[PDB]
Amino acid sequence: PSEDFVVTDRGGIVENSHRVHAAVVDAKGRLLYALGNPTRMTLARSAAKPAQALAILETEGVAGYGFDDADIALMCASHSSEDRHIARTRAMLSKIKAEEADLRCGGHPSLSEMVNRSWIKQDFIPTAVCSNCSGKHVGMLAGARAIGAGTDGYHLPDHPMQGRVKRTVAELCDLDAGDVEWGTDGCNLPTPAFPLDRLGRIYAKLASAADGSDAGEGQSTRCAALAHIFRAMARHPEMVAGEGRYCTMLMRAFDGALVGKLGADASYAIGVRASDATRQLGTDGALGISVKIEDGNLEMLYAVVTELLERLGIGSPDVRSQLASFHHPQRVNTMGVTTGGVSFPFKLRGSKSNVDDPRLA
Amino acid sequence: TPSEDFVVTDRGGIVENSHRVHAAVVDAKGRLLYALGNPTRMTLARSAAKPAQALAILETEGVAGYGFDDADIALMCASHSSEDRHIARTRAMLSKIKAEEADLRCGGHPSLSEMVNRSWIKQDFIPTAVCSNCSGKHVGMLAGARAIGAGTDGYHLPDHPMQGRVKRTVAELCDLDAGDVEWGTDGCNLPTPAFPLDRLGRIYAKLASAADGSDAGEGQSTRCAALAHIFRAMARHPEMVAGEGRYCTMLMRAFDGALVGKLGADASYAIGVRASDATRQLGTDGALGISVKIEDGNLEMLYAVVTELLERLGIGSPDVRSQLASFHHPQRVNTMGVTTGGVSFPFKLRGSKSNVDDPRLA
Ligand SMILES: [Zn+2]
Ligand SMILES: [Zn+2]
Repeated sequence: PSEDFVVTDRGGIVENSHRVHAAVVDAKGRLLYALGNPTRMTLARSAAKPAQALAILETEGVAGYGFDDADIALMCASHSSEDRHIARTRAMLSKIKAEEADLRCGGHPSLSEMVNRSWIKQDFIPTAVCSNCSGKHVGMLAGARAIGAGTDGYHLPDHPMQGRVKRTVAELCDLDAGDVEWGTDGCNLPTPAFPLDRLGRIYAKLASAADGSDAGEGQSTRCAALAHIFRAMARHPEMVAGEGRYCTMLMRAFDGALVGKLGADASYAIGVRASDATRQLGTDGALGISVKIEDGNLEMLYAVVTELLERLGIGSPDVRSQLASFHHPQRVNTMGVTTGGVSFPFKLRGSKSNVDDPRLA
Repeated sequence: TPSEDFVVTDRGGIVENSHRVHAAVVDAKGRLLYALGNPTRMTLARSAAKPAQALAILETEGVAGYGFDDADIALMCASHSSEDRHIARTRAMLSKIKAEEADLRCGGHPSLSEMVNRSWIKQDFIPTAVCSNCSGKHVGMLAGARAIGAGTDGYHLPDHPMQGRVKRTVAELCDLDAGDVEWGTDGCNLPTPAFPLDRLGRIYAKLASAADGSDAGEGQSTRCAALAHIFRAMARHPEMVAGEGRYCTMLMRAFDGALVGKLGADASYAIGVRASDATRQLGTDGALGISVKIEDGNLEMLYAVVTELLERLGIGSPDVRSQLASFHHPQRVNTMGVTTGGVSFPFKLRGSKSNVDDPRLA
């Protein structure tokens, strides 16, 4: 594996450096481009959420609860805990006739500084319904009810809802159960680790499913549901994150061409629908991108992800300029003097078919 | 060829994040005794340079005249939390030199303390210059500029005579030629130096050595007396150097005068340790300096590694170091109070030749 870094400087003097791992894969998970170790065993954290939403959506009779595309986007969310997110979470609890008291996720400081500031003013202590993963938890309760397993312990790994989740994640990764490791997340659910490239493969399968559905092609019920999750995230991107959040601004910029999702401690996944851009990357289908910053730095993650989209020619300069504040983190001191910047000396490595493209592959 | 030395975090035994560690442990002459990573890494010292800047201030002819006390000198050496007491002391220091807040050329920022920020956020308080974590250093630089007769205007600019004194003093404490120290601009809008990481340790060894010389009642150069004075001000006013719940403050209170420690932004740290049974056991007959950089800049990981280093080096009793356990072993507890993982130190100290294969390295 290569020595691929994002580097910060102060007056040209190196401040911090951050090791970058990245996989770019086709609809079958074949590796097209890489940084660092693209097979790094990686906790996907919230970037696993679409796989968890598929498990929920494949549960007999969850159709019955009348979840809309905005609700599915919230199941797929690390939301900012804005009032709209809390209100959708409550409306989802009503649709399954459950109560806040059924939630086994806990409250935390908002992922949005402006939300935190609102909460600090109101001396508000966040509760379970405020969890960035609240949507997932309501989705898991819904699954738990529909299975007839009861909602008690729906979060526990031996609950049948979690056995559906583990099985679904392994299958989307094309891995044996033994190849997927499990810990416990901040929101108190089981959370998977698998090779970084397989997160890319999950998202390439979402984008691939969207293309199959749109092409009015016949589709397995699994593929139909993946198309539905893609559409839900792309068309309700504020539900997936919130105002000023990377994921939201990324998916609004791309206006349905891709979905993207943060994982805590600096993983990211994108599924890109077949396009002129993906064709020039030497695949005729959809594409998956997965990234991990080794040290967990989110600011560096969003810079690297945006740089990779630019390097890969995904969207136009004009679409990607909506993310300029993320691409090029500001280094402006307390007196408004620019003191340095962020550089990307990493160099994409290519599959054999991409080797020696001077477009730095 | 520098070692692959990491602090590693896990979730259920599964690697989450890893952070590359650089560290130097040096004697009073700056000779390297132990290392992690690249002990000579060119490193922006940021706020860890503050004792050297304070020396430039205290060696300025006539600064004595203003009657700065030890708590004031600690504030010069501070990255404070912008507690009311730090803002009050900054105003008292401006009073001693008859300057106004408007003369400061640092800007306000969100407090280094979450509790202070929450207080400010609640009162929609916009922090101003006097609130800067570097406010004490800036008042000291203004004081130096005034006493030079250069005048306070442009005191912060690299070509101002006060910054000339700073740049010379930093290179001198490092035992480096001027061209071996690089300069950028800090968050507080002052020049800020970069030099090999071991020279940060060397500065802190010299602070502690000076303190030893002073307390031994040995004859000392005016510079060594000034270094001793800085050591004493930091060790005896540790709340002024940082604040409530801050690593630097808790570390220096725990050690009760045996060492000083100081953060630099983007996760550098420096400690100067007075000659002790511990330093003797480490194979040196004088004071010791420790300098650390976390390559990716993570402060939580810096405090964990620094504390782990003091433990591996036997500096302090386990009881003294236990005051820092919350920093040493960062908690990994989820929103429902379940422990989900922790932090490991699989890095391994490398020794000078006289320290090779001491099994206490691990
Ligand atoms: Zn979660
Ligand atoms: Zn400063």
